[PDB]
Amino acid sequence: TPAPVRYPFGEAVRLDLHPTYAELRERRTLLRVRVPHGDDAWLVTRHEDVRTVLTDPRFSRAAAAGRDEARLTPLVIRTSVMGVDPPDHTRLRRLVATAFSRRGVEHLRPGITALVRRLTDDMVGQGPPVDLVRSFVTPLSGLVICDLLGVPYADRSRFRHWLEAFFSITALPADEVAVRIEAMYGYIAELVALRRAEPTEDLLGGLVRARDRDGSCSEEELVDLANVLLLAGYHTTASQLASSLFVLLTQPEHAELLRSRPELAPRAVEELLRYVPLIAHVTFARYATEDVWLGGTLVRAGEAVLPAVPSANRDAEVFDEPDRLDLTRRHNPHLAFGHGLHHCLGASLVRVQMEVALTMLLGRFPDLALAAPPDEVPWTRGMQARSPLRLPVTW
Ligand code: HEM
Ligand SMILES: CN[C@H](C(=O)N[C@H](CO)Cc1csc2ccccc12)C(C)C
Repeated sequence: TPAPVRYPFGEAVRLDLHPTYAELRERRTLLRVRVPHGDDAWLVTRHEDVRTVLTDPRFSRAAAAGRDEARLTPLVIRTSVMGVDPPDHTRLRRLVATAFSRRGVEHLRPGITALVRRLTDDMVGQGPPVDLVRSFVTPLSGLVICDLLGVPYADRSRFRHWLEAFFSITALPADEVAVRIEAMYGYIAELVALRRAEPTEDLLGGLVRARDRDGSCSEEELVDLANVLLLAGYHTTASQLASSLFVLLTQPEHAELLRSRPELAPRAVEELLRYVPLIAHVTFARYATEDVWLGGTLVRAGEAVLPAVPSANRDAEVFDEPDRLDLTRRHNPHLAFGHGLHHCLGASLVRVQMEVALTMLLGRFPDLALAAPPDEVPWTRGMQARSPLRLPVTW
């Protein structure tokens, strides 16, 4: 076992990838690394190999609960269906799958479309400049998940505070991170209480009923599913949307090609998920439950692998000219939503939310450009997902 390399390679800056990722794919070897917290790990950079760590049966995500899990975050996160294996993974996903399928999300399309129109109504009337994050990205992603889940979006001034603590690598101290985590779990319980006495028609009303009526999940399990879907919908989705809007505003002909022929939106959304390296560095660690040889390494039983999914999204044996954004790319087998068993549940909700939002922003604002130099756009740091802090625009 080699001397561990400090991981992450450094602060992930803007939408840039550190050069070591490209070196590692070509070497075809895993990098023994020492991460800021938890066990030592093997970094996985190749697409062909990150697929294996993300979904192979010999790689466990539940067995990471019995370890000081290799991570960037100070405290280990209860990750709901993300931190479990079958059978519990099947049992937990079965309760939210149909509402997050392609069909169920298509039923949501008029509301997202109607909301995007109401948000773009707001910008049209107010005039430039607009911070697209405050006035478009956050309300659309925030109102969408709050409505589907049943969270009052009108309490966001309260859970946005706790929400960020779940993305923190270095931005928050350990005690503020744990304090925020408990506060969010308490408020989520405040929401589940209301569904016992006052059932609701939303994702939240339906899953408490499965707990009380079917015993399909535990109370901690119920709170876990509710928490990760608010984290994912309210923040992870907005980060990808603000990042994708930043990409299109700084490479404006790609914005102009999508605008002039808008029927490229499904590929353009897929390409935007592939090209933007949303993950600051790696996704959740897996631990081998037996020996798996990959990346020139015999990963032994109990050893951690860290999936560098954005590096796998630039893999040249898989995507041609992968460092160049191609909104017209037809076959786009990227891993921005994961791969296999833990493939992103809100995969379709992001697609419908992204394709509807980019198209109308372009359709309604054809002259839209950044109001500050692309380097002057502030970005989040010490967080698990990349996003601009603001997106000042003009049109
Ligand atoms: C652009 C926005 C998003 C991106 C890029 C994204 C990305 C991902 C990725 C990469 C994974 C797999 C992690 C792994 O395999 O280790 C995943 C799984 C998951 N996603 Fe997302 N996500 C986004 C938004 C959402 C939304 C809106 C929801 C639901 C409201 C959601 C819910 C989930 C859940 C529950 C899992 C765990 C699924 C499982 O464990 O089987 N995500 N997501
Ligand atoms: C796998 N999804 C990640 C995510 O949304 N991560 C967010 C912060 O890391 C929200 C989150 C915390 S636990 C958990 C469990 C399942 C889904 C989300 C979360 C992506 C950044 C790759």
